[PDB]
Amino acid sequence: RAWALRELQDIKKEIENKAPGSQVWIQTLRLAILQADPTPADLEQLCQYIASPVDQTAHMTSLTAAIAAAEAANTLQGFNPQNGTLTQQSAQPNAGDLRSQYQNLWLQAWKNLPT
Repeated sequence: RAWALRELQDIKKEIENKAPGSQVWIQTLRLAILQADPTPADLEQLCQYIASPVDQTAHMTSLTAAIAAAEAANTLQGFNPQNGTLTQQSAQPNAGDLRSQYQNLWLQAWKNLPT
């Protein structure tokens, strides 16, 4: 696991007075992502602390479309779909370059929330 319970609680406390998709909210997550190198599963656990189910749903719909858009546009570096999805491949330790791309898309998808 990328974060201990205390670190999840700390990220949560720092962004509780911030709107999802706002500058400070995104920047706090960007910093936490850079420091801990989370997998899609660590990020899914983090979402339970920071986002309401309505926001998780909107975020995951936005992220799914972004992965599909990046794949159709050929913008992913080192992505072979024959070895599985970006989500599945980002879960493996040695796959840091794919994981780093997932993390960026996961982060940008918070800006693109229907409001």
